[PDB]
Amino acid sequence: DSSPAAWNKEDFPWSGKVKDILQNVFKLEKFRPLQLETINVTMAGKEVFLVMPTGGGKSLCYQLPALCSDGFTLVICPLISLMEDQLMVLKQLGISATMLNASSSKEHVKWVHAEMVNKNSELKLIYVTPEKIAKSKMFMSRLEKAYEARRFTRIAVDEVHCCSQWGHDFRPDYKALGILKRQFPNASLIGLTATATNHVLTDAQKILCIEKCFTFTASFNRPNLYYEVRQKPSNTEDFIEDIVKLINGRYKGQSGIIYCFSQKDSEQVTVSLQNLGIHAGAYHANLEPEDKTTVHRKWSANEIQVVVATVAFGMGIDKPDVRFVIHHSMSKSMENYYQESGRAGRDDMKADCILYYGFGDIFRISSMVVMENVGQQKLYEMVSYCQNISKCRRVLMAQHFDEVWNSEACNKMCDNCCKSAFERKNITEYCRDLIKILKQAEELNEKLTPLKLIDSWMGKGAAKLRVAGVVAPTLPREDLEKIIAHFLIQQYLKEDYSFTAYATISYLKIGPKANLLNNEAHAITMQVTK
Amino acid sequence: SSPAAWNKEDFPWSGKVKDILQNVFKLEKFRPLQLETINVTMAGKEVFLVMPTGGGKSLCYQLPALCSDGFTLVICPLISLMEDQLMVLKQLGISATMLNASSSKEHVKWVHAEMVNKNSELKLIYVTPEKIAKSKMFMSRLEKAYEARRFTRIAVDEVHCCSQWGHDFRPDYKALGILKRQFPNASLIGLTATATNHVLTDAQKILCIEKCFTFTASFNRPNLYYEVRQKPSNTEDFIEDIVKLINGRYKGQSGIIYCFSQKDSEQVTVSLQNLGIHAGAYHANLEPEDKTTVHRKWSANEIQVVVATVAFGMGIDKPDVRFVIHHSMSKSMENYYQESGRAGRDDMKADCILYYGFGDIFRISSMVVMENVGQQKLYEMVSYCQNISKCRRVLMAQHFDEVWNSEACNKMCDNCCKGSAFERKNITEYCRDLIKILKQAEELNEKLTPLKLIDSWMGKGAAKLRVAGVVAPTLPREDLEKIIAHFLIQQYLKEDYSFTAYATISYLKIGPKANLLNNEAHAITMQVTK
DNA sequence: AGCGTCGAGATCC
DNA sequence: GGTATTGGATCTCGACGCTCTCCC
DNA sequence: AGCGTCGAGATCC
DNA sequence: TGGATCTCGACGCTCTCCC
Ligand SMILES: [Zn+2]
Ligand SMILES: [Zn+2]
Repeated sequence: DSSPAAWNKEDFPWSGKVKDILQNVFKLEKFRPLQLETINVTMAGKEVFLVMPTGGGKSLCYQLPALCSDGFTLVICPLISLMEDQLMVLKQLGISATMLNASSSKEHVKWVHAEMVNKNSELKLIYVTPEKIAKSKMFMSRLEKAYEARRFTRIAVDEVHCCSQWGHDFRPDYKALGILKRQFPNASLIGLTATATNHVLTDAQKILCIEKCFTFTASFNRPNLYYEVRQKPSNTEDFIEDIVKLINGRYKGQSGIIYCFSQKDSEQVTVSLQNLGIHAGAYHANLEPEDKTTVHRKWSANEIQVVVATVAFGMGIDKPDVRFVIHHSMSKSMENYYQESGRAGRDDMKADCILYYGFGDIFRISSMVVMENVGQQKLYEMVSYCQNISKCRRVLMAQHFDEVWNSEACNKMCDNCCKSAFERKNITEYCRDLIKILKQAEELNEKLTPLKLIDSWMGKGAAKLRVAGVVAPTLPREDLEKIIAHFLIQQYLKEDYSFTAYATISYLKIGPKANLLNNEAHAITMQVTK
Repeated sequence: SSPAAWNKEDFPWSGKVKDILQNVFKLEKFRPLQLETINVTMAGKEVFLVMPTGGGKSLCYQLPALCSDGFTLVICPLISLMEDQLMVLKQLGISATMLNASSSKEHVKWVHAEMVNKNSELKLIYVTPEKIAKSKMFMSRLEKAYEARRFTRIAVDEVHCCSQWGHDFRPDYKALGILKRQFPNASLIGLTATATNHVLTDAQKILCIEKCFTFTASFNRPNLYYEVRQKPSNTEDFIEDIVKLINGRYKGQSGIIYCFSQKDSEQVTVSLQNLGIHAGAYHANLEPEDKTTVHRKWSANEIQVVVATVAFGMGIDKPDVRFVIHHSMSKSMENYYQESGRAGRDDMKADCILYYGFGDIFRISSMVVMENVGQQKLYEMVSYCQNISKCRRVLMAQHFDEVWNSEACNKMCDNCCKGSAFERKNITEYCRDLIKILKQAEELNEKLTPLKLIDSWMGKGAAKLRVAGVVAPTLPREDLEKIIAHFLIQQYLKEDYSFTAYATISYLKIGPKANLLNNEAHAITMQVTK
């Protein structure tokens, strides 16, 4: 509401008590960013929404005031697994916490009810799913009794973004949760989310029936992470060898994740690494749940060095010693790449995030996201991040997050910052040639895939598609691909999707801004290295 | 920028429209806004039509299908609505088909073959939004048909399903934008019975349309007679009033009695049957065969009265429903309008009679405690009930935000039929007495139900709950209940919900505006007759 | 656990 | 010398059945 | 319609 | 004057994840 900075203090009456617990129960010397501000706000009896990247320590901001308080804290969690994660951490720490779920043993629930009402119960955190609030009259009655007895005074709503349709995940159950603030007004409410917008947070505030809400957003920045973008090799076996050279080289004996675009990609990459002596395991949704759990367990135990995964991997990733995250293919958006890379270096020590940029991955992902209304837009933002050879990776991420950034805050931690040595290349004539090829194709009633267009540029492919006088520059194929990608994201070329029986395919067509080429003073410049 | 401009028949298609209408559909005239929507659609321009159920929505997209060359794609969330449209269209002889989740595989090949076929007589294809989202084959066949200029019309039923804030929310609808992106030259019509400004803007966003005509039909149904009656305290007396209605003015006429709860429907059905009425109970807990049998007996007029919860309402096309009686008030104005509007679909005169009971307020209030706006729409319904002067159509118009003329009702509601003859009564001292009773209860640590409050007011009930000097006025119990209801919806008294093992119950407590009584000049007035 | 209902048992006139 | 209901209403208590509520 | 191996098919030696 | 491996072309099931 006003500012998080006002709360980054320890002159509050409980502030000493906050600190005993921080160092004593939780055994942490210092507070992670925005943890102290959120905890102080909660202890002041003030509803707070905390947006914080996964692995930044969200759970602490509601777990610590629970031992600072008197009775128990009610946490609403959408999935049973997240509740199990928190419960495991808490049992290890020694805090008494319990969980109620849809099909829990009948007598576990009777015990939970008795503990809720109990006058001197040691139970400190109760985790429930949203239907326990929505549909269980007994649990609501016990919550009301506990509240009247001043043993229930804190509410934590995990995945608050689930209130809004505009959030990635939406749970209908969530539209009940407002009853909490209505039934227990003296209980302070905290909403926790990794990803949220102003619209999503305002929606959640509407659903939760909250009048005034502090809104604290943590920085995207992870200072220990080194961000790099490399050329994706044309040869798949050459790419696998480069990966093995990295793993046996910099990352010998170090755990890591390789993110892959497709399930077949994950399986093939895992097979290739296994045949080259790397202990790697594939993870994707089509795997059996037992197989998934086995792979996760072996990786966490370090029996498996590398987990080759799609976006399916992401269940409770708490591994702190992930030294490298490699993207075999680019993610579909800046959000996804940020979340996937951020699984590295949770221990706050140095870790590397290495991304492989390939021309064809753009169109794999574009055909893929054709159903998402903004899928092409976020994909093209990812593409622009990949195309950049001058700007700092942290600066681009900050633009993406609408976050205030300092140019010199990257501080040697990305590949562009460690290399001016670049120059500008005029590529207008390449655009005119490509448009000529496209026009020849459309007169012959031919649709051109990016491969057909680039081949016609290079003089290969079907002869009829070739244009007289069009000679490609003497550049590596990747340079021609980068030029075409720039024309695409700059809208001189556009994607035209076609739906066929087994697949969705991308064609390239004349873009909106191509008419600008009618004027010869028109110029198009791309940065290259010199 | 307004439909009246489109209320013409000088367009080139206007001849084809009217011939086809009178010939294929055998209807001489159009209901309001049908030709206008048809003209805008026929002008190849996406239009959103908000029109009440039973007003003839399906025709506005079915008629231009036969005016055009190839076929129209209709998007329908539920299979049942699709069956309804298919039976009407088959009876007329128009070839329309439906593809659904579990359709025969050979039905799918026949549908695909018809889609590609060049001279197919198929005019309307009904599919669910997942058919678009997940079927690569259906999209390929749609693209082939579209390129052949045989697929040029899209109808999206229940566009309000795009928004979470809509009455019904479907996640599948967020794929539907692909249609406009893949088939921009295909005209889109969106159909909905219920929508707000928020919902239409959300749906327009989701469907990726940046330009939309918006035609909203009037709520008004001139043939319907709207009445509100006092719900008798005695259940057997209430059943007698109903039998007097049914055997009297509605002898041999079909009708619906809407009930709050499923056993209420059951009790009322038993009572009507034992008194010689052919009545049938309808609620969600019935077996599907029972539902269809009851619907069939009612449609054949073998069952005169259908005693139903809100479950009845599926595809109600019975045109000769002469009376709809509300045994209990609906939970909202929206619901009461939809439930009453099933009467007089034949456009002949019909009656909507509502029975208002003090205890129904709290029955419904406890039921909707989980709905974030449930109490608010219930209280709006209550205010409609409390009114004894204003025209019912005016109250509905306020709910619908529709411009209305007071005298357009034309003797067609109970309040309009009594004509001033009303006056204002100052009831402030009653509020002070009730607040004293409430203060004594909260100091004695006692919770008061509305019945307990009325008993203390009347000098009955527990002696300890009574306040010295508080004597209730010599009025019928209904009048004290109405005074308390006025205090409640005016928020001088408030509901306090308590959750117990078997039920959620309402207490009455001092409301937010009670501090206003501190001014001694403060007055609270309720309208009465002289 | 709690509301709403209804006799028994007091008190009075 | 002492005086106030083989009754007739009335509080005024305390036990004692339901509770389970729409819609997908 | 599309990418990639793999036959078919040449002319030349 | 026969058949070489090296260019095409063909059309197959396609190659897209999980929220
Ligand atoms: Zn940098
Ligand atoms: Zn009227």
